[PDB]
Amino acid sequence: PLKSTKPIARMTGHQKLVNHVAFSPDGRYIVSASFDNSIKLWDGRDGKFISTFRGHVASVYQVAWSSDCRLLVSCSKDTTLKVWDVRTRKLSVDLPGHKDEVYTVDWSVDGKRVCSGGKDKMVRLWTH
RNA sequence: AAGCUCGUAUCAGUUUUAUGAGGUAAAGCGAAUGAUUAGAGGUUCCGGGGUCGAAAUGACCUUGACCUAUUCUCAAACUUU
Repeated sequence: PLKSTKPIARMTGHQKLVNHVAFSPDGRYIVSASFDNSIKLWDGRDGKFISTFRGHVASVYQVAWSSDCRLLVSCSKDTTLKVWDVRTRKLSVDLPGHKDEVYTVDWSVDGKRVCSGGKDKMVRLWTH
């Protein structure tokens, strides 16, 4: 917006709705959570399509990036949280535990913990 | 309208006894019908067509069907039961 009204690019490719989009803290890359059972990676500057993170069986509600800017955590309908190493684009860790859907995810400023909450109503905090 | 043959002689707009018959409710498309959905990324002697080497399995694209990786799981009135 500062540079211009024209959009840099339009990013198409998702099968279903984009519920949430997030730039990394450095702003280099974007991971976006989509309903299509994938969270998609895009180059933040140009808007080009890097790849799909398949692994989710169901809609992905939100994404939140780590303070360290290496990873993104998502919470999905499939009732798991997935931390993905974005750089490698490989699934770093799958963290099951919720009985029901996980609506919200957040990654702490210090980087130490990830918090989650959702349909199950219980908070689960995850640590290194 | 016009006849024949008989007698304790034909039953019931109201009440109890639930044995048969049926194709309206449910389900499926994994051998029957339909609105069996919507995309991207590859591989080319020789699946089928051009340009450029007199040539030799010298090399490089585009335009249609697949595979791998996803989504929906097909309206109650099509049929049978």
